[PDB]
Amino acid sequence: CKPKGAPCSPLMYPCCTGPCTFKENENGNTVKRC
Repeated sequence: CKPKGAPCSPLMYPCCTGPCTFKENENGNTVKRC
């Protein structure tokens, strides 16, 4: 799994944090990206 601070992907990279956030920099920026 991707921990917070690590780059997740919307579909194919489940996070060990809540939702896969800021995964794509085009959505804003890749801050925690998980």
